This record gives sequence, structure tokens and C-alpha cells, in this order.
Amino acid sequence: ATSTKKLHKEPATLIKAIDGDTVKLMYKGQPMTFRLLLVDTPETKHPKKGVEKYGPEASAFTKKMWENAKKIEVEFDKGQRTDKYGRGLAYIYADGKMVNEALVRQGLAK
Repeated sequence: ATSTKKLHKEPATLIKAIDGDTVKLMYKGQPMTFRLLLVDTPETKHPKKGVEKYGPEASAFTKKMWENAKKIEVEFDKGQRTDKYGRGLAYIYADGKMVNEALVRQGLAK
């Protein structure tokens, strides 16, 4: 049995809110930008492109959904640091539900 090293990280605060681009979290008293959240898997038998960017409302969840809904916190890192732009490595948890943002319709709105 291969023991997977899981880092028990603590939750952060609200400093910056963006649609998976750059969100600074209060870690050890210092803010750090982390953006790693991408999941696409529909409930249909054959998983073909899950939910897409429903809207920028996510940035608002950090206000009410952050204080009332399962807000952002850090758990584990991937080990890449840079995925899209290159700003820290961490997933933004919004109201305990991943906003899920990837691609636009089909090809940048065709």
C-alpha cells in the first residue's frame, strides 16, 4: 500500500476575488495568490465536458457565500505552482462548490 502524503492545511481569509486567476489567501499572516480549480464531468453516463463558466458571480460568493457558504480554504498542493499564469498553487473553494470554469461555449464564442 502506497501511503499518499497529504498536507493538512488550514483555511484562509478574503483578500482577492477573481474567476480563477489570482486570489490572495492569508497564510501565516501573509497573503498568497493561488488559483487551481478545474473540473468537468457531467452526471450523464458518458462524461463529456462537465459544467462550464456559468457566470462571474463566483467573485461575489467570496462576500456572502464566503461568510455563509463553504468558503475558500487550502488543502493540498499539486506540485507545479504555475498552471495558467503562474501564481501560487491552490484551489478556490466557493460555497463548498467548485465554480468550474474552462473553455467558452466551444471555441471562444463561435
